[PDB]
Amino acid sequence: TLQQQIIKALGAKPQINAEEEIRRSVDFLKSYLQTYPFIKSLVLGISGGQDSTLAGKLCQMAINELRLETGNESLQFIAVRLPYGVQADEQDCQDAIAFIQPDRVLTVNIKGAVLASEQALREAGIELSDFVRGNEKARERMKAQYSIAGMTSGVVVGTDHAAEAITGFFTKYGDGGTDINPLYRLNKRQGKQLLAALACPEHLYKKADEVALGVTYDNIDDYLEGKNVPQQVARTIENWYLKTEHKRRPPITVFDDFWKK
Amino acid sequence: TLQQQIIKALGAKPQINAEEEIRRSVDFLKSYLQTYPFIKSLVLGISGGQDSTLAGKLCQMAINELRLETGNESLQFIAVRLPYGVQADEQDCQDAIAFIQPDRVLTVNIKGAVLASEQALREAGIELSDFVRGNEKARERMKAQYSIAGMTSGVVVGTDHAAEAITGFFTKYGDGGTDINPLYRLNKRQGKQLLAALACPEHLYKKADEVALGVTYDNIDDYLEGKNVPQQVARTIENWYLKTEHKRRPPITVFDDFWKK
Ligand SMILES: Nc1ncnc2c1ncn2[C@@H]1O[C@H](COP(=O)(O)O)[C@@H](O)[C@H]1O
Ligand SMILES: Nc1ncnc2c1ncn2[C@@H]1O[C@H](COP(=O)(O)O)[C@@H](O)[C@H]1O
Ligand SMILES: Nc1ncnc2c1ncn2[C@@H]1O[C@H](COP(=O)(O)O)[C@@H](O)[C@H]1O
Ligand SMILES: Nc1ncnc2c1ncn2[C@@H]1O[C@H](COP(=O)(O)O)[C@@H](O)[C@H]1O
Ligand SMILES: [Mg+2]
Ligand SMILES: [Mg+2]
Ligand SMILES: [Mg+2]
Ligand SMILES: [Mg+2]
Repeated sequence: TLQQQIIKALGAKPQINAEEEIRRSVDFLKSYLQTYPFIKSLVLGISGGQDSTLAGKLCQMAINELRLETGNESLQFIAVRLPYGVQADEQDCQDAIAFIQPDRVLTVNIKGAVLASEQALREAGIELSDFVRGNEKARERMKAQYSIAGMTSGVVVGTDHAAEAITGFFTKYGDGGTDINPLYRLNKRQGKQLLAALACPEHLYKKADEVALGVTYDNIDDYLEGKNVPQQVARTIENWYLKTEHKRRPPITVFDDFWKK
Repeated sequence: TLQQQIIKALGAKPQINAEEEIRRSVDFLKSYLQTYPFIKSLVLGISGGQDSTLAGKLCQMAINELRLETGNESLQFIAVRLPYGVQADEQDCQDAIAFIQPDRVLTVNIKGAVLASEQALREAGIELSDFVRGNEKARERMKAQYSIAGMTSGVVVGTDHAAEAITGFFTKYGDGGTDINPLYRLNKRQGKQLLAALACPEHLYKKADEVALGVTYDNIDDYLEGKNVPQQVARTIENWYLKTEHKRRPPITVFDDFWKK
């Protein structure tokens, strides 16, 4: 079935072992850095939400272990705060930072750049809708992170996971534009499982997308776990998947044929 | 050999038929638009250089033919000028536009946005090198094009081809961040062949990268055509290819193993 094919493509499992998955992600990050020794930093945008809090903790753990094992003091995890003006859940971001205990935290306000981009487009004749402005913000955040990685010999860590990949619920070349994604394979509730195992404060992942999707995260997680969900729900999820295949593949060329089916 | 594997992966051929390749690219663009009818525009940044001039002409031809065939007057090709302040070869851009005869030309000056992004980074403690600033400009151009595509129901056309893909000579999520690439498979001199067949003014592609690469475009084209080049030259090209595999694949996950070889 299509459900079977999607589960296989995203690497999702019905149940996972929290600590075992924590080690799988940490060891992954450590192995990559030992294979490419010129990389001295891991860069990640912290939003105060579940996914970035989890990824952030895993990144710091990876660097902490590599330092002790190799003695290389130049390695570091750089957490990046990218507020648009004044961010609402700022206190949550502070709590997330306290939990992660990052080596370094840089704060870059993207408002000025976004307004400038919009002014240039307006003068040319293009006014943006709120939806498009949202993607523009996601792309400015990508830009900031890559400029930081470029000056610190680092790579940009992404928070993409199975529950977001299946619906293509990310901005193309926005938060989707990253170098390495240690959470890929996990669904939403499983991410909470890892945070619980890390003793993360409950309020940082205890409830917050479901509006635009037409399905809840529980529907998506159940689907990814191979469960039997209402047919109408399955069709909605599958429609999103097929519609967004372009977001999970490199630019289309004359050799591609996936879009012909 | 590695040369054989690379040629296969990029789809390059020793010799091509100019008109036949022109039709292959145009028919490709037309087929995609007929498969996804919600797409009403093709968006492409025009720089006055060889690659964008070629891609631009092919895009306009595709739209011209689709309009006559379907009668749909809402379809259009949008050429986008994205100068950083005052562009040097501006006259060449004007000549390129005269050759392409685009339905619409929008001019968006990216200088304001780039300076704003740099100011935000500077205040946080990050000063950019000229190289990194260059990538930042490429990413702001990507941002502008996607905002335009978002408001015009369009897709972003890329100019990536075999001679650039082999060395990864493009900005990750910059000019490399596109939706559909009609030139993919062609080497540099072959691109000139297509322009000659289209009667493009010679000065628009007659000579202009080779500095940073350590090899000339003729070395790269010869390599892609399966020719026997000096071993030192082959090793340099192959080094670039292996080093930039991350640019030609989606973000790295725990399931990938290409980087382990
Ligand atoms: N306010 C923010 N500050 C820093 N990073 C952000 C911000 N908002 C989004 N991000 C990053 O974008 C990722 C994707 O967010 P989301 O769009 O909610 O899936 C998060 O995991 C963060 O890494
Ligand atoms: N079917 C498609 N094939 C290739 N690119 C597309 C397609 N549908 C949408 N896009 C591109 O993806 C963008 C929407 O992605 P996002 O900005 O992430 O919401 C549109 O502005 C187009 O540039
Ligand atoms: N000045 C510019 N104006 C508009 N598009 C640009 C500009 N410079 C670069 N581009 C776009 O980026 C692509 C890649 O350029 P290149 O970095 O020279 O390989 C070109 O084919 C254009 O589509
Ligand atoms: N070996 C690698 N694996 C994954 N990402 C990398 C690697 N080498 C470089 N990068 C990323 O790609 C960027 C360089 O690409 P560019 O900006 O196109 O010159 C660096 O700033 C890193 O974010
Ligand atoms: Mg969020
Ligand atoms: Mg998220
Ligand atoms: Mg150029
Ligand atoms: Mg080019």
